[PDB]
Parts: sequence; C-alpha cells; structure tokens
Amino acid sequence: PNLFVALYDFESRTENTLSITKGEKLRVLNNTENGEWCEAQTKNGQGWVPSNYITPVN
Ligand code: NA
Repeated sequence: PNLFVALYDFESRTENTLSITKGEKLRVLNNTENGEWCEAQTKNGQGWVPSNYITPVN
C-alpha cells in the first residue's frame, strides 16, 4: 500500500519538493532510509515531501 493524504498544506521554495494541499491524496514512489522525506506523486507531478505531513488511506 502507498496511498496517503496530506495532513497540512506543504509548499517549499526548495527545488525538487512537491507542493501539496491539506486533504489531497498522493502516492509514495520512493522512501529514504530515515523515513523523514518521501517522493510523492499527485496530479501536480512528483517531488519530495515530509513524511510527517502525510498519513495512509486504505
Ligand atoms: Na517528516
């Protein structure tokens, strides 16, 4: 399973991050060893977001 929803709006100016809106669904494509960031896919493309800003959806 790799479906999640954003807990909060997240928007960074940092290159290679993805902006997400609270309530938006996303899928996780890649993780990191420490689990703090993950590469997400939404209708707006792909990029990295903080893992603590998302939560799974069955
Ligand atoms: Na995090």
